[PDB]
Amino acid sequence: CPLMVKVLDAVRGSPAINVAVHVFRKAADDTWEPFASGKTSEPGELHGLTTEEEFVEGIYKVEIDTKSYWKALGISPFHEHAEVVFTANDSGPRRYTIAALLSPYSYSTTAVVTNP
Amino acid sequence: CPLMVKVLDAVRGSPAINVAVHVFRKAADDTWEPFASGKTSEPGELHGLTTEEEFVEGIYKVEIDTKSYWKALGISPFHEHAEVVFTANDSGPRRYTIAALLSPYSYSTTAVVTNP
Amino acid sequence: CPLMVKVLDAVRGSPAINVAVHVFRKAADDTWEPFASGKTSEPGELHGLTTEEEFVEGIYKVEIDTKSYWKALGISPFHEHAEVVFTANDSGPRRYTIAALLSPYSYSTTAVVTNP
Amino acid sequence: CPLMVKVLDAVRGSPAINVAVHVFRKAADDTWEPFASGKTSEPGELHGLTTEEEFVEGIYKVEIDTKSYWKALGISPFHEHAEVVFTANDSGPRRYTIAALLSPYSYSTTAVVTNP
Ligand SMILES: O=C(O)c1ccc2nc(-c3cc(Cl)cc(Cl)c3)oc2c1
Ligand SMILES: O=C(O)c1ccc2nc(-c3cc(Cl)cc(Cl)c3)oc2c1
Repeated sequence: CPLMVKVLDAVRGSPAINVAVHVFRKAADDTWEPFASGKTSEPGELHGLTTEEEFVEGIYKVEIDTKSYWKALGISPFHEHAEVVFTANDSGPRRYTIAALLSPYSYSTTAVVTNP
Repeated sequence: CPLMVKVLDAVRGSPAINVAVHVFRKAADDTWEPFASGKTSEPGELHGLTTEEEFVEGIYKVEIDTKSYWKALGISPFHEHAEVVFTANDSGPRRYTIAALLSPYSYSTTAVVTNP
Repeated sequence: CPLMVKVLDAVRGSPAINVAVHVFRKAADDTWEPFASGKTSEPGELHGLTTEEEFVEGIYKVEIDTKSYWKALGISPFHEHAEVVFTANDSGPRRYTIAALLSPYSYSTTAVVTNP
Repeated sequence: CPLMVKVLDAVRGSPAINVAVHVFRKAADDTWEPFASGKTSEPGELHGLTTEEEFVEGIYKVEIDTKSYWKALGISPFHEHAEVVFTANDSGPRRYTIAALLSPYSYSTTAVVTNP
């Protein structure tokens, strides 16, 4: 999979299930174009977002709807969403895991980038 | 100072100095209006962004130009920038510290919301 | 696997390979007894540390030798090691993933706990 | 103040107040000698732990009693405590801030090492 998202919950010590994720690609007119979307499944993972052929060089945005997640557990969170923005495949194709660790008033995000 | 920003470097164990920060407010029309900007000082802080009068309830975005910071150090970074999007709510007096901890392929952010 | 360790590198955006990990269990005389050890493999994972039958209730310590890792890349890190200490299986058997994200002057750790 | 400790709560977006901290120094004989302790104050800080005279090169351990902090809030935590182990080196004047960000199943820590 060229693009995978992994979300974890720091409060419950569990994968973050049913979290909505939207991915955008920057178009030539500098607007964000919709690229792919999905919801995390039971291990907190979102697979199947794109293919190698479609995932060309560009600037991508991964938006994680953290607010809906915390609201469904009763918590009013601080952030509206978590956004990760990066250039992808500018030196050739890579495989990208975007991971996020979520708390109500905090989040962390890292990237694991591997060369197939 | 209802709004302060603090930026730390996880690679060198130092405040992140000379980091550009821009702050935006969501307009009645769905777009981001420039609200305030600055560069972090020696203790990695940015003060004096707004006043109690102007800092009304709303949705705000803090953008931190992480990519120029790592490029200045000779380290190749993943993210184009770090963004923090949140709602500011009147519900007591409230001062906001937005803190960010930076690594080349990872960042963390938290909010410290106190009341004087 | 009842106990799995996952280590990531925040500087290179890669799994942390060949990291030594030592696991201890608190004995009845309040000393730390050696329980298991290993080195992370290519995806940054350490499997095979114990079995369900051997992994009884108790207090466990997972020590990750972060210093040797950073020294082998040329960096003098801040921490001597990263230690995670927790009670395990006190409500029945669980499966535990201990994850760590490493920078030279920082680290993060979380736990994912699942009920088989 | 060559040594300061700061503790933040990621669940409530607040300084972590009344957290017990103990500091240890590694003795010529491989054991941890008590060096200093205290409880965090309102801004989540612990000051006045040592002096420039006493704070000699060595290996130090900072232990943060996270488990009592979460139990006070009615939240079931994973870790028994958070420990930070590091070497203090004479190589310039150096003041150490040890910062920790706390969630029930996760914590992060960083060091801010500056020079006056
Ligand atoms: O690729 C996977 O399977 C995978 C697994 C566990 C993982 N744990 C982390 C993780 C840990 C901390 Cl403390 C902070 C953040 Cl942002 C991430 O990312 C993971 C990725
Ligand atoms: O030295 C201070 O005064 C001071 C202030 C705010 C601070 N916020 C951080 C912080 C942020 C994140 Cl996301 C993760 C971690 Cl571990 C730490 O450390 C601080 C230190």
